[PDB]
Amino acid sequence: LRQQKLVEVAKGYSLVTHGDEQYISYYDADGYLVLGKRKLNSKQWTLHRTQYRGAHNIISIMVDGEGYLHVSFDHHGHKLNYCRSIAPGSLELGDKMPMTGVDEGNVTYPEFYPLTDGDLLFVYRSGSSGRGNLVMNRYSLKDHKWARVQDVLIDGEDKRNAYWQLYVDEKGTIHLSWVWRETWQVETNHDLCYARSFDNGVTWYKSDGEQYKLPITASNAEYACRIPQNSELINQTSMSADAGGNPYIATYWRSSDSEVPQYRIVWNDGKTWHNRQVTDRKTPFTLKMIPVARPRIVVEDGEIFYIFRDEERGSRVSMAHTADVANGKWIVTDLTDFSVDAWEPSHDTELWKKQRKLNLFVQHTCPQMIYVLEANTN
Ligand SMILES: O=C(O)[C@H]1O[C@@H](O)[C@H](O)[C@@H](O)[C@@H]1O
Repeated sequence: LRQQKLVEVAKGYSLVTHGDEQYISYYDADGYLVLGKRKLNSKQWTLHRTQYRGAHNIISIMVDGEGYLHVSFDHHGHKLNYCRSIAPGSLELGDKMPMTGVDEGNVTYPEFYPLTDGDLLFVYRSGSSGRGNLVMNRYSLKDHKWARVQDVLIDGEDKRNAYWQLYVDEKGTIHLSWVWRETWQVETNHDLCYARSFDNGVTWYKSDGEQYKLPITASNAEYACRIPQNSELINQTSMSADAGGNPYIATYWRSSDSEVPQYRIVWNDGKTWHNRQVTDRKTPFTLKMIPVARPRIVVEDGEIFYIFRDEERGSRVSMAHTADVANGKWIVTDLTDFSVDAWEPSHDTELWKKQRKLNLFVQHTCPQMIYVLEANTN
């Protein structure tokens, strides 16, 4: 036990590195939104209880190129809740403020991403039409303002909803993938679709270089994988990309000849889509507490670290690792030797891109101690 560390934060009911500091956000026992930071390679957190008290309880944070922390949280799912630190490096937040002042009345699932040269992307689920719709904004560091990038990017044309995940790669390309859902029931999830943008969201492409004419519907979407309804396909997972801009999507579903849903990796190598089963599960479950977690991935030129949690492994924090997604065997290990129950993984996206260090937000999930697990990957 030389390498890996389980670093205490504090007890609670995202995680992002900027420079040599790691920031964290969580709700304490009294329901207050807390912002914290540490120097990397130390275990001392500075923890700041904010003035804000808590699509139930979601917090997204990101630091811009000037070092300001941007924070958005979703409690009630109505008006946008968005704040910014008072100064570079500060954990103190200002008053709530608008972004564009348009379509900010029915906001859930806020998400920030970094863009090239210190700008930020913001994506949220807008309910102002009556159904969830992906709305995308950009924060320009040179004029210190938010602008709308797309009002309608994925269009379910009154027949369906979309559940998306995004990743901004090390070259500044925005990757987007999603599943469709036909009705209120989770069993009506189907398919995995893809798009990417090289120009901060103005123009979108398929992986084969064909340009989309927006909006993207079920008819014109690129299908990374055709997966029918009633396949135990989960919605709202995650995706990543390697340094070469190839996308990787982590999710799970059941093949038509099995009763057992399996973790999957779906990726495009520049020529075609592939998918591969990640572990060798034996225990059936249906979505119609889910016994497995939505997965997270980090990648290094085809080498994958695939983080999950499964009742078959005692609900530990688990990892599947392959040296090469195309040809190598998966090695499956547990990063903890204790159960974290209903935990789902999240990781410090920026720390992996900048330093190739994998840090996970770990907490026993039904006040429980929050930890940063510093995993070994090389
Ligand atoms: O240069 C920047 O600010 C950002 O550029 C983005 O494309 C990268 O994904 C992010 O890791 C960088 O921090």
